[PDB]
Amino acid sequence: KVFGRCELAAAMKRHGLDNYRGYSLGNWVCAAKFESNFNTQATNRNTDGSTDYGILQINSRWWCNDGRTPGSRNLCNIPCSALLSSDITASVNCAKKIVSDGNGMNAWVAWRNRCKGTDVQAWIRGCRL
Repeated sequence: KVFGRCELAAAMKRHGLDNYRGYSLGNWVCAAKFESNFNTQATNRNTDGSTDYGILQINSRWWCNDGRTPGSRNLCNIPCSALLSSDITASVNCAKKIVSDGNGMNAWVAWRNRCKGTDVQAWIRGCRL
């Protein structure tokens, strides 16, 4: 599924991401935009044998199990395929653990490259949240 910007914004706020660990909703929508362009089916194979899954591109090496990643750990205790559903619940709860893993949102490279230090409030424009 492909979310509309405000539609995803609402869904994320509904799952408690607004200001989670001090990160405004704008940060999460912006991260989603550049990590997967709001596409829940998004997947990116990495040259290290791992794969990034879903709207927030969660990595298979440490967070989810896709059964084909060497020395993988399943810290979020879920199959990676669950991160490709139309409902973001699974991705959000896993993301909540990642953001608290000691690097803030720096865990998402696209956030770091395109959202960090920017006026992320714009990503929430027009939204009746």
